[PDB]
Amino acid sequence: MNLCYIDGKFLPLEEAKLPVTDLIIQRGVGVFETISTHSRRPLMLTPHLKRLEGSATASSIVMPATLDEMARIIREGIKKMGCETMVRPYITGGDSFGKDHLFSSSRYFVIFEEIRKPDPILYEKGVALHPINAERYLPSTKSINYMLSFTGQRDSKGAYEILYCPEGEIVEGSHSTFFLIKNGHLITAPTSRALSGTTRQIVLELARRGNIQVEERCPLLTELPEAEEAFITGTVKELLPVVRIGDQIIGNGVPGKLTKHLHQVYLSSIVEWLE
Amino acid sequence: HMNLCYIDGKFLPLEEAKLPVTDLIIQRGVGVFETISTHSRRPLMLTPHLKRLEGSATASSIVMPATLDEMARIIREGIKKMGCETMVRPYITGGDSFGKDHLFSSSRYFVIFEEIRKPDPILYEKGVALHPINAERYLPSTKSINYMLSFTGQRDSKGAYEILYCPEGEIVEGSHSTFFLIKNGHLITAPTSRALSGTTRQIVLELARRGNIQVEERCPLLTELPEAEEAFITGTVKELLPVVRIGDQIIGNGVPGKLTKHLHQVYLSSIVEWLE
Ligand SMILES: Cc1ncc(COP(=O)(O)O)c(C/N=C(\CON)C(=O)O)c1O
Ligand SMILES: Cc1ncc(COP(=O)(O)O)c(C/N=C2\CONC2=O)c1O
Repeated sequence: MNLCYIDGKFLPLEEAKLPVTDLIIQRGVGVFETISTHSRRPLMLTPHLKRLEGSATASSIVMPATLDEMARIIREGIKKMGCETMVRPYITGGDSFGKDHLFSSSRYFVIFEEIRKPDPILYEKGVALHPINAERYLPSTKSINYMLSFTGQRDSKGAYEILYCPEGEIVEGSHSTFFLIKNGHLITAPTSRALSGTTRQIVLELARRGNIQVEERCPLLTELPEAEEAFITGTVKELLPVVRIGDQIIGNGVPGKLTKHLHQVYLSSIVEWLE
Repeated sequence: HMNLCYIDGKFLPLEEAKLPVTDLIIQRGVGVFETISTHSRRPLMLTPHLKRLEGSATASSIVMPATLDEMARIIREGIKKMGCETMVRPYITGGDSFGKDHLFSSSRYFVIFEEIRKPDPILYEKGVALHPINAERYLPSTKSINYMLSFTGQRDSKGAYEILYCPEGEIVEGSHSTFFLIKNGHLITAPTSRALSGTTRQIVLELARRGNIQVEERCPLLTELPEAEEAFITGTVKELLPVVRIGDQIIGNGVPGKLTKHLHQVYLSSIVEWLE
């Protein structure tokens, strides 16, 4: 059964509640991370928790607990779940922004859910993305503000996910890092424009090991017709092939050989980063 | 009076009201709201505010969890319970799931009632400074709960009262306000293609029409600010607040101007026509 750690107790997820005074509710002041398990071990736990601290600090939120304590809560909740888990620690703004311009009464909670991997068919067929002329502001901060990721699916024609394409420059997915494959090179946006993905970080290491050239630049919507493949990355989704962006088919519209090869190396290699 | 929250059919002490962490308002920032203020304990622009709330929900693919008539009912009852000048914020949440039909169909709602906090009289006397940034609100006619930039951005805002969205040097609006420039005795303000359709903004344009004051609905430019005479920002609670500095640029003589003070007096003399 799904759990939420809040106020020192693991609760059934559906019972845990947050006071409406909290500025996460009133004004969207919050940061979080998504951490997944393989063989019940958290992947990239320390990178995730360092990114959580980075997000909080960037947002003038004083940490309401140490990373060691969050690591403690996360391992214990995984053990309590007894299954592969997706774990989201949340840090809230809390009730006030002080005269010192800090949130010094932050609340925290951690959600534990049984992991929901995309359907095997999606890895076989690949997915479609809906491009929109928008961008994440302060992109290295993972805030709770995902509202664009949903509201944009009104005219998204059943797309799996939105793709942020400000001024025709591809930056990242609403929930993912985006990679294009052109003449057997990886192209992906620099961390000035996109979240510093944990999955993104592993894929660049796998590219270094495999002698695959990476260009850290925004791929362009106008380069898509010359691309062979595309995929998106995230801790739960792993590497998910992209076969269509808007009305533009990628390559011959099925997952490509380099995507499938990187996904196999990913699954073989990730033991190195289990904690 | 003590502050209240209407949630799950009951008026509660504000400090006791709690929302389930399953709600995507918490998890994913999926929410919309309005701020409604009172003058003489009557709500100002209640119907426009509630129509804008519904507009925000619908634009965000959120199915309204109550009728506007029901929300109006809850708001009037809470104001009566408060007995004092009140700021009222009805919130519509995404609720627990985004369905396969791409709608939030289990929305929650709640309404916060607080004693009004007007900006300090000194601010109206001296005016305030704004911090310009090269950013924009997306889907600008939707009033979401996402004001996180408005806070986090005050690390680099040098004590500015409020951030000013100035994408590519075009002034659109404040993080919490409509922005007005005054040049040659007429008003300049960004069109509602770019800025929230402010209720205060709407009253000020009607006051301008009544007074024969020209309004240009275009984005004022950072580069025009040296030639400007005055500037002010508008909002439900702040009314008209003079702006004497944007970034390092002084506006006019650096004190509140004659036309700003005139519109504020006509605003307060006229306000009763839009009470409900
Ligand atoms: C805006 C954004 N860009 C990239 C990633 C990928 O970062 P990574 O997970 O560190 O590789 C995510 C999270 N992906 C998620 C979680 O979404 N909150 C996934 O679980 O697939 C994201 O929200
Ligand atoms: C982004 C933004 N634009 C414009 C406005 C003004 O809209 P109005 O209040 O005229 O409908 C506000 C709210 N500003 C507020 C909230 O209520 N009191 C204020 O000063 C706002 O947050």
